[PDB]
Amino acid sequence: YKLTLKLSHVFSPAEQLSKSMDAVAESIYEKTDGAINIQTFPQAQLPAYKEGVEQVVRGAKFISVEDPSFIGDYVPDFKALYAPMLYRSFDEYVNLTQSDLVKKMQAEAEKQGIKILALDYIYGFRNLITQKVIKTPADLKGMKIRTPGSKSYIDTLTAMGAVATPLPWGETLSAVQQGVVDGLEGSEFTNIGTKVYEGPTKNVANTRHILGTCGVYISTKVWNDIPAKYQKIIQDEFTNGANHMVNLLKSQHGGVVKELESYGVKFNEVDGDAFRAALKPLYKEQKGMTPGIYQSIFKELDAMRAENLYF
Ligand SMILES: O=P(O)(OC[C@@H](O)CO)OC[C@@H](O)CO
Repeated sequence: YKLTLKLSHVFSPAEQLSKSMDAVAESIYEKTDGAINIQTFPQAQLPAYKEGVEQVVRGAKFISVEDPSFIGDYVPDFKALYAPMLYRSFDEYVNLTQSDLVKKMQAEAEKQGIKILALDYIYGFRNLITQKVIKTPADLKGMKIRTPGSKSYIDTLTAMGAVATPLPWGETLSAVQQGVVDGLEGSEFTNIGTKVYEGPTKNVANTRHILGTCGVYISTKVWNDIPAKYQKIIQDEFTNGANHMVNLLKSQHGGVVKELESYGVKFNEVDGDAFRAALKPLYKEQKGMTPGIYQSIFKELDAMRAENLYF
């Protein structure tokens, strides 16, 4: 048995997302004795964002690695999973992805032709990156902030008080340099990995408005033709790779902040409650969502927090 798969994502070689995909692909190749050959293609040189997910839906020999908002048009519950200001830590989100609730969402994705291998390639809390000290939604008035091109991001930055400007990453950094947008948003790992800090935007507001994470998607039609012994290896290696990425970035974050600070980046806290109030209206069911999905998510998060507090 032989299968070759093209894996596409938008990240740069210096970023851990890219390094993790390479490591997992190599591990799977080795552990399957060459039977499963996943080749990686960084920096959106192949179809990416929704175009990558489209290849998956259309049954290509393809793995798309994108945040869950990019499967939300096909499986609307994933819009709720990627809602803003839900998660307080990487661990909360990992825990939620292991819940029966999220397993049910994965089953919904399979019915739409999308096999989800992971949801928790976490690349960090996304923060505002601008030339200003932003503390409240009022501070964002008139500021054009680049976001990725999905409704989740557009709605989030709009509700936060900005002029959301949805653009692929490739159209972003020069746009920031030229003032076509006033800033952007992303994790400290994105900031350092793509050298956002070498540009004019060296103020980071710790809004943590979205927990940036990639899922890993493959067509059910392709998946179902893979012998079970190789399915298990592919699945185990993607799960292990996510765990490693999450633990690594958790470890690195303090150092990354210090290194960014050494390059002149200045971090500030925000009025969290003010941003939470601005965003609360976004927790509304959209067509195709499971009735009560937000309430179900909140119930899980509340329970894990309650148990943590107790112990
Ligand atoms: O802000 P984006 O377009 O986030 C997209 C990511 O969520 C994948 O779907 O890119 C993040 C960077 O780290 C890419 O180099």
